[PDB]
Amino acid sequence: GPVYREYKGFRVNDNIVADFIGVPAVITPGETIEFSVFYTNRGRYAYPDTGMNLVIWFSDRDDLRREDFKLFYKVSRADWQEQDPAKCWDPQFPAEGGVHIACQMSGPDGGILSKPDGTVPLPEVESVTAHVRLAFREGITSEHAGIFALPGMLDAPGDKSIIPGLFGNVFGRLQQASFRLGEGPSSLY
Amino acid sequence: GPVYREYKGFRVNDNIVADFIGVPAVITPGETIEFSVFYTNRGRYAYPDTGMNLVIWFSDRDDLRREDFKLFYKVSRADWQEQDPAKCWDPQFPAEGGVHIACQMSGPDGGILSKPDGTVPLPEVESVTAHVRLAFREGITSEHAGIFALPGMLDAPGDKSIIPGLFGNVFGRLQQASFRLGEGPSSLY
Amino acid sequence: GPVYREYKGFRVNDNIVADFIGVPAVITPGETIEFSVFYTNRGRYAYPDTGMNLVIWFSDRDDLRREDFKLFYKVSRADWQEQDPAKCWDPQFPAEGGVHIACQMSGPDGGILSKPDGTVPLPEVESVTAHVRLAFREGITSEHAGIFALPGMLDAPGDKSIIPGLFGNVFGRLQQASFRLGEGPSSLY
Ligand SMILES: C[As](C)(=O)[O-]
Ligand SMILES: [Cl-]
Ligand SMILES: [Cl-]
Ligand SMILES: [Mg+2]
Repeated sequence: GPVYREYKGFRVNDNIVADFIGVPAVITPGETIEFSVFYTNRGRYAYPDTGMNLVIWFSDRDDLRREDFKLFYKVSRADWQEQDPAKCWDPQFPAEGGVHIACQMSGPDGGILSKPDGTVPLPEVESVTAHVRLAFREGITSEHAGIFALPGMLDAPGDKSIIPGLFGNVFGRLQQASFRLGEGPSSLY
Repeated sequence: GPVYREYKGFRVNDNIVADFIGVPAVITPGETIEFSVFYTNRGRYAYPDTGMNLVIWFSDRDDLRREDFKLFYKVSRADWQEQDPAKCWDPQFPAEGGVHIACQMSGPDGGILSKPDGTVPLPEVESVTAHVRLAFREGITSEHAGIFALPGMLDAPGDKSIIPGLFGNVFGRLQQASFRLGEGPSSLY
Repeated sequence: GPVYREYKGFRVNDNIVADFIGVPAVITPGETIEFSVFYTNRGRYAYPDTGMNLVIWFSDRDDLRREDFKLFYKVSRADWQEQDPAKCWDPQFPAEGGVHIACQMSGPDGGILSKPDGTVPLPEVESVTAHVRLAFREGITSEHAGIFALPGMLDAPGDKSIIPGLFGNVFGRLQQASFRLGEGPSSLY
């Protein structure tokens, strides 16, 4: 099996990486944006089952909850679905401030890598995409926030997920997108 | 010399990587977009001649052809040029469905790295960019598509390219940008 | 402690990397954009003090100076500030032409990683963000330009910065965003 690192209490394989496309640096409260995010096997160990997790983090307030935004996603060429609030981690409060909401966005990918039994194996060099639609409710703002892509994997076939609500017992390399939720910049000239 | 990996029947050097800037997650049919893509030598072997290849992929249909889109590019500081359909690979059809069209975007870079003899060497840490204009014809859509960046390189001076229509006998690390070709998202609220 | 590579006359630790969010591939002269940029410790050596440097590069002209654009930034959840022209490197002129202007954008991050003594240590997996507002004066254009992210670190606490005007005596992995400064693309159809 592959080499894992310890981070908090979890096992991380940096060879499974994630990339964002189309995240804006400023998001307007109330408006819907669409971006894509995808994880790729940059190693040589083929995982038997995989799925994406998305983390939304506010650094400057701790009152954000799952119900403060609407979240839809589509795994590659499968159909759109609404992200399930039951498949989220409970709010986490880092000692450095803020709160983050981790949401599972897994499932079949339209039969590209996914198999009849529902698994999404991930051979080397291959990738899985989530097209993601996101909107925060009006009336909430943050001056330093982030979306994080947290790829999840099952190391061995038959393994169970280890964080309640999220996919995987091991995880890939965390990828970040920093943004502000608020008003865009006024003209400097 | 550098170490290569096998992928299909080709040689890949993961130290030559590519990055996209400004690709949108949703592209309107008929509309022209501009993005940039660039490849960087993150290794220590200086390549004698290099050029970018671009792949357009639809996962949910197989009728896309080179004639269905218009494509222009400029290599770093050189002038714009129309991409040559003769310098493309034939449509490729993955066993899981869909189609992709690989298009060569090579040429001198405006005298930054390029040499009088026409080659574009790539010393370590240096990079080459393509500014890219792209438009799909109206009446064609895809709900899960991608642009892939495929850096191509000549291992030795005087080598010949190995995929007909594309540049290079060895290749860098494939980079992806997933998007949809269709209508932007309606409001979630 | 970490291993460094030589580049020009400086020391580079490729484990400190940087990512861009929201840079457009075409910037309108006179218009203000906001993007984000952040550096992440992908290694295991915790640097005692860190800060971001940003380089603005035109490849096709050499008359650009710091006074030709306006530049503001905000380190994570700290406050907005105007970038200080005295904390810039002198204009640098590549032998092939063009000019680039390197600007320091360091400072505390709102007490996320920053400490009372003002330092910004960077433990493993952690990151620091700069939200950036940028505008070029109208009447200036470039057909191949770039923003470069240059993380600076102080290896060991007592070290002093090695490039006057910039933060750090060692540096992280340079990250690029290529763009044009001018008019957007006219329709190809
Ligand atoms: C309509 As025809 C796609 O086969 O160019
Ligand atoms: Cl050839
Ligand atoms: Cl930070
Ligand atoms: Mg370049």
